[PDB]
Amino acid sequence: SDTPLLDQIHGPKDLKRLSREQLPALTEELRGEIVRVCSRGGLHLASSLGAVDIITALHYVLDSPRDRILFDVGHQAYAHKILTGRRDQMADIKKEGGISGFTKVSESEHDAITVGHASTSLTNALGMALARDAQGKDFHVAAVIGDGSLTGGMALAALNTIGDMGRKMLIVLNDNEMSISENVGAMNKFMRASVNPFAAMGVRYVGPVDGHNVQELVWLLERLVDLDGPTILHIVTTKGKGLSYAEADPIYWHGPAKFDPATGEYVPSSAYSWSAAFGEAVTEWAKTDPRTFVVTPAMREGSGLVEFSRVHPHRYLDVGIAEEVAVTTAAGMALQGMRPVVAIYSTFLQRAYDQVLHDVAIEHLNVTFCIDRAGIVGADGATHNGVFDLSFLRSIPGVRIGLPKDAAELRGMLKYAQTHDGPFAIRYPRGNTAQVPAGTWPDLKWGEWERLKGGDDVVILAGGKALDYALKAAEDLPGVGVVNARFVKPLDEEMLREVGGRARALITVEDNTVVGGFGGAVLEALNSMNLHPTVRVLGIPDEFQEHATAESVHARAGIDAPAIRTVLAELGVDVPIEV
Amino acid sequence: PGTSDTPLLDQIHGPKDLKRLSREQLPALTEELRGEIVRVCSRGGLHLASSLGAVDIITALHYVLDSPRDRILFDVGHQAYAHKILTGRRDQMADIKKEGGISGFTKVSESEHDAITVGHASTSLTNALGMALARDAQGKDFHVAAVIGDGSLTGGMALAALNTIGDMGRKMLIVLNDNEMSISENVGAMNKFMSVNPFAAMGVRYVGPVDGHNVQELVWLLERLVDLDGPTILHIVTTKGKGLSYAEADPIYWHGPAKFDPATGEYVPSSAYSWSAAFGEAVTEWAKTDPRTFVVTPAMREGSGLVEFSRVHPHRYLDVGIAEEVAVTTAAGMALQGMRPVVAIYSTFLQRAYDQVLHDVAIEHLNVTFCIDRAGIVGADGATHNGVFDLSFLRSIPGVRIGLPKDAAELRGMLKYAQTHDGPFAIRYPRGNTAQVPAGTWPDLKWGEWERLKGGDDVVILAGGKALDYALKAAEDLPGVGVVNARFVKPLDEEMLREVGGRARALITVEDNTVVGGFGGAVLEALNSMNLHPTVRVLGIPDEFQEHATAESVHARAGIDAPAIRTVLAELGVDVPI
Ligand SMILES: Cc1ncc(C[n+]2csc(CCOP(=O)(O)OP(=O)(O)O)c2C)c(N)n1
Ligand SMILES: Cc1ncc(C[n+]2csc(CCOP(=O)(O)OP(=O)(O)O)c2C)c(N)n1
Ligand SMILES: [Mg+2]
Ligand SMILES: [Mg+2]
Repeated sequence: SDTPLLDQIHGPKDLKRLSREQLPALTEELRGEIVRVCSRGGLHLASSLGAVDIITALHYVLDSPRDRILFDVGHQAYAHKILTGRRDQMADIKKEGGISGFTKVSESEHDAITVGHASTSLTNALGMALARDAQGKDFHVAAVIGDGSLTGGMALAALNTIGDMGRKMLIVLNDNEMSISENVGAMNKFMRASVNPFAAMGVRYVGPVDGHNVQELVWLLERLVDLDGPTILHIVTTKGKGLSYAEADPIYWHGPAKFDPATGEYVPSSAYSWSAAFGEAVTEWAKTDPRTFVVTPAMREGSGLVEFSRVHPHRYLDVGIAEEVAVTTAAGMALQGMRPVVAIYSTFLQRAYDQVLHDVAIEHLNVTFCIDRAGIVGADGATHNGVFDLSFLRSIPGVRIGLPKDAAELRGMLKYAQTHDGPFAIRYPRGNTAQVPAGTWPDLKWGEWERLKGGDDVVILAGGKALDYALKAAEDLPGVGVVNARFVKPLDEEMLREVGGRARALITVEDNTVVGGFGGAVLEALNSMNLHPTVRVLGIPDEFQEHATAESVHARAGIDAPAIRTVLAELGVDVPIEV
Repeated sequence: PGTSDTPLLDQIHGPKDLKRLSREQLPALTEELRGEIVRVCSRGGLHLASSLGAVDIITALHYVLDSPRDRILFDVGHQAYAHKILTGRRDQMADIKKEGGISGFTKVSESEHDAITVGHASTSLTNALGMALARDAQGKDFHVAAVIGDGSLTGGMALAALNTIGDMGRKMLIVLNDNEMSISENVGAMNKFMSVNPFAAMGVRYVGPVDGHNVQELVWLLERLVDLDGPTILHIVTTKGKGLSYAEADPIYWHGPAKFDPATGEYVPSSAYSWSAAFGEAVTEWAKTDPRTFVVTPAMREGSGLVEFSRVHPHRYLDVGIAEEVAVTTAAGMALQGMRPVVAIYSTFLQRAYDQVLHDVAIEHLNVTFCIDRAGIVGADGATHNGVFDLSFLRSIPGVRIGLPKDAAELRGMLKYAQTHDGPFAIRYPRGNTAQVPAGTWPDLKWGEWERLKGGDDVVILAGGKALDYALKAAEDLPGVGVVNARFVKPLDEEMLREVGGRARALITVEDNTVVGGFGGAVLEALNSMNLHPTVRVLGIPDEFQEHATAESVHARAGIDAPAIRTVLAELGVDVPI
């Protein structure tokens, strides 16, 4: 029946009924299935394909859930779900109401940690190891960490604590030489005679061994697992193993775009997108500005920096999954007269809060942040919704914050930010925007925002994604004015004083948490101006958001067009119900 | 006239004057500097032992290189007193950390000789890489040298940095200042370990370990190392407190020693009962009847008041080094396993773990409790240490609760709740003291309920923790003015806030936090969504880093102290005696 072995496994107990010599076949069955799961659309094919054999060996040897198997990032864990009672739900992975794309504690007893951000497996594994010992229990603790994740400060510091404590712990290093856009770093410790790249951490080191030989992998685990103290099993795997398209092109196949398993041919997006626009703009800027230096923390592809990396190799830098290192390395360059631009997703910028505050903001350094995936990002769910931005940057003295309405306005903010003292942050969503001509570089007074639709009475203030919704909401409402509130640090105070002084009510809309964001900046402003209009604050509630499309999350959170219209109606505006 | 005992320093106004000395005279400068720092520090709360410890390499560094052209970077900066004495600031060591004076750590706008502004650890390597890359980009050849101590190296931000530094392969000298002390004894793996190179796996040259107090022999090395291609780790071994017998004998206390006389080594015993202690006492007592409690600290056992606890409960204490990120996510891991970990951390260093708190602890609403010391303005340490953002950045995290205990009984109350209810909880408290309290004090409180502390609607002041002291004083002989212990920032006391904003002429909020996105901001959001529009005055620390002064000073000029609230009260039309 194409999957004879898998058909009889509903969990790891069913798995432990197969002989070792049956496991390679199960291994093929699992690859078949993972390919079918993903041929759907945007999911993690290659990382999971590469990890099948180790996940099989682990679940064969250890008995979860008494034993705890911890996954770093969790994107490489599809076989794990398939072997733990979730085979049917893979159909809806990352879909609203379905299971999560990563391991989630809520979801299953077998999911040890809720992960999505990288490099948290080892600190968590240590936490469990310590808790175990205090309790007087004993049960295995295995962490699966990829070579890319090993690059993070968090992984590297953790080992050093792990080695000090010297507890019973299995750490499997899943080594691909691939991150997304292929690993960097004086390879973290692998890539070194041949002995122990970790000796200085006082951790036992085994391998490298062949990470696709499931039988050899069982044998090893069985012997490694009752050893005293911490161990690194270093396994070498091929990203996208068992699909020649994925194998040959490990970067595209990390997140393929709907394909036919039989051919290797995929649906090509010809979309534009903020990422590409930022791409074009910096690639163009650095052509005339020798001081511009782009740094990404492991996200060349995700941020539209491929052409940038090819057109200015001498002004590009990939610091690995090390956001802390991105930000303060930019801080260094800025101190030496450069104009560094840190390209970073909103959730990942969270990892560098202190680096922004202490290393950049104190001395008002010249670092421009271009922040991608700002607001809800959708399918990745709680771990990735870049929904805190406008709160946490806002609190930091001297850090400027703007939201471009479009590519032209992005460019302007970029030009400006690159051309004036201090840090500037510019946030934009996952989503598309229109291409503008080469050499489009408008001047804008930073902090000034613009009227877009006439109307006092009720005035909507929003920027970026929220501004679409605002402009859609007001389409046929003559009373209702809209303002492109495109700066959040500086608010446009002259404008807000004037609008808040002579309007019945105001609405603020933000693709950000409601708490301490744009809504709050306005309230604080109005309060210092001793002004008291009716204000309705729409954004994401103070609570995390499961995976869902950005459009439902917004619909349910009350910031999409229909919702703004409902709020407008509560306010007294005549809103049609429409044919 | 020249009646000094420091003939060499008397003639050195910067690195250019120092290179006039022969290399044989260096040991003599080495010793003048030593005496100079002991005299400077006998004042009070300064960084004696670390600075003495690094006297010899700082001398050798300025002798070999030449700032400003070459770039000498210092990690943390608490060890760089010699650097300040050798760079035209010898005379203002008298006022270091004082308002209006030079800063305790390296500071960029303070001297062209200060390559980075520092206060938080582990940031040196990464700025050094940045400077190196820019220099290279610009087509220049000046030296970049960083000084990092061994505790500092414990930090993920240095460890990752080495990883990127080894990858780029650029001219750079990194001196490892290894005295196997942090503030406490340094914590290990890497400390345990130290004809093989410990950094082999990161493509960085390794020289040493070498004697770090031989100034003669450190110049020799530097002269040969500094023109090599690629990055170099120079490993030196020093003695924290070198030069001062009793500092050597006890490098934990002499790290930041009280007023002392150099001749004996006798110091003023600071017999205050601080918050740190009130914490320590409370956790020690609590862990005794609760085996699920586990206290984690990121290198701050002594500062967080955990010395006794680490001795009484060795099996429920953990010191993860200068790595806040690990402190928090180790705690997540613990709580995931039915334990009840307590992360003891200064507000300012909690910033290093914002993402860990959010993603590793908040997403699954985990049983981690944060006792946050140094909440608010810490004073003399200035901008890099004032913990004035925490009410803002925690508030934004779904499910993270925040209390400010009026006092030590209330600390115990909050600690009791957090430890016996689900989800995360953060308790923040100042530098300073409260009255001791009897053993077994464990009040029951309802999390999120404020207490009224003074009668009178009309103007109501809302303050918690340290602001509360000011609020209460301000209000003294003013019968219209009521004070609420707003002992909870998240959640707020919804009902009592609606009651008070519904009835009072005006409200004042006060907070030892930035004014942006904090308690005030939270109050304003609540009133908004309750559709209540009273006059509110929001008092706090302005959206502006605060240079070194005394808390009293910073609070004076920010307008959160008593006379300042009294002024606000007059402005709202309260009758306030002149
Ligand atoms: C803190 C953080 N920054 C960036 C990312 C983006 N990211 C998601 S998966 C991935 C690659 C992880 O590399 P590796 O551990 O080698 O995974 P593998 O391709 O080997 O399966 C990255 C960089 C992330 N998940 N977390
Ligand atoms: C993020 C952070 N956490 C904690 C501190 C507190 N701290 C200041 S100095 C120091 C010890 C520094 O150790 P090391 O580099 O070995 O310097 P040494 O005392 O040996 O001179 C610590 C932990 C800090 N500066 N930054
Ligand atoms: Mg990999
Ligand atoms: Mg040291």
